[PDB]
Amino acid sequence: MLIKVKTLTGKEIEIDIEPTDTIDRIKERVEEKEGIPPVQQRLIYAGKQLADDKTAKDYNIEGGSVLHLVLAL
Ligand SMILES: [Zn+2]
Ligand SMILES: [Zn+2]
Repeated sequence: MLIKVKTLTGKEIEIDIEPTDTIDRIKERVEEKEGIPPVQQRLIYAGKQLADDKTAKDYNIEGGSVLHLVLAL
């Protein structure tokens, strides 16, 4: 399922993920496309920061969902 990750500079990154990916795996797919290290990414969805060890499925993320990226390190 394809999701959008919006940054503070207004960039909108399309990332195709698996519903079974952990949020840390999502950060890694973000790193493969854009080069931003996973350790510096805070991803927000449903008004809260997502935990690395939970799955997209755990947050009920769906096709077309928009996550927000804040840089943090
Ligand atoms: Zn997909
Ligand atoms: Zn927004």
